[PDB]
Amino acid sequence: SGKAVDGNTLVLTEEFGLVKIKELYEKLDGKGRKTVEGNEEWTELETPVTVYGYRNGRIVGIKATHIYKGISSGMIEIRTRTGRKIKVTPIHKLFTGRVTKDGLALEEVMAMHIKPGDRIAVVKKIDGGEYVKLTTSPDFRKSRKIKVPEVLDEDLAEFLGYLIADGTLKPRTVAIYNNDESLLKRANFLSTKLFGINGKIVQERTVKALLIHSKPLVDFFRKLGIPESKKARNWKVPRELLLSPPSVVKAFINAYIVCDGYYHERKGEIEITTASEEGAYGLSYLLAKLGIYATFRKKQIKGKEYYRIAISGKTNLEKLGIKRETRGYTNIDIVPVEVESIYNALGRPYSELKGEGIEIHNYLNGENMTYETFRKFAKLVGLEEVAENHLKHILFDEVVEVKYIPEPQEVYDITTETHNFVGGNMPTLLHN
Repeated sequence: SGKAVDGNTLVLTEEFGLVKIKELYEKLDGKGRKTVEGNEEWTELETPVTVYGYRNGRIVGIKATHIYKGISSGMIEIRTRTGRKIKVTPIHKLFTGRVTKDGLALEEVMAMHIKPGDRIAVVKKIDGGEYVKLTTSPDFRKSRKIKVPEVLDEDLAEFLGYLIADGTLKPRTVAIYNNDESLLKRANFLSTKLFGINGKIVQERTVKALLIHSKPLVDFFRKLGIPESKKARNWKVPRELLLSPPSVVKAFINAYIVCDGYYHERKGEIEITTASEEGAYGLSYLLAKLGIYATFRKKQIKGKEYYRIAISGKTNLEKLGIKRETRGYTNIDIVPVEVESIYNALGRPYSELKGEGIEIHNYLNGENMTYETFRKFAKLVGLEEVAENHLKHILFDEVVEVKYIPEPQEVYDITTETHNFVGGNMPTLLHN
């Protein structure tokens, strides 16, 4: 076949949020002239959609002008240390990187040639965001019994964080469960501010609850895609949150973590365990809007499968305003850097590097340099811009396993001006 990805590959879009590329195809098929050539077809979209791509060291919105479907006789599945699992055609390209005296160069590598130990470009920061106006019917929308927020701001985002992490929706009641009565009071304050109605705090057998009795309010959250309970296995992050400014995402994430995130001392990581796999993948994209690289793992808990998102390591935690040493954390943000050639090209700044705690010899025999060490090194060798832009956005993630899968299937791709777009179960740079 051609260059393309498995239909379950997520893609971040402005118009539809984070969606499987096969779902995107089903939405867009027919909405433009299609050219068919045997096992390949291309649609030129009547209305281009917006995805995200990498350009000039940043990750910003870019137009996708075409969508492709092909039929492939086999696939390659790539797993990485962070928990990305990408399934693509053998000639589909990923990117490896090298930092030299001249900056960061991304190199295209076909999936058929990827091997364990390679490090592929993934996204740890997604730029952009605007305050999203909540979409209305052009019909006969608008409850008049409550006040309906019209912009997704930090207050609503905080409330959504409590509701998704620790809430239930019954047909006529919104509930938030927590043993901190001050958090329940805060949620009630927000409900008055946002919706003009409030609830009451009920002391229950093993937990307190804030109960807000309003069918219009339930309907508002259901239209947003809020799960009916913690255990919903199919809930998704709302598109409007993925398009929001980082301040809004931060309000949501902080609220989620206070409700159902847990800090593990020995490992140096905040863990979120959710029952929704696509909800977990969506959390990873939200975290990239904060500049955080999540890890992902499937876990067994009392005979059922759960999805663990970890915010791990001192650098990630700083992005939440948390200042903590994590000496038990294994570094996974490793920069491929040609240390010796850079050092010589810059005239061997031995004393200056020693002053930053770097002994150049410790990197001359293939040793890994962390991003944190590279930030310091870079300032002394003329590479600050690469450290503070390109490598603020791109992490080079270790491939742990590659497998050829000899099963034919339909595959999909999109066309962008950058020849790349952001997709995968956690944000990954995909070539087109």
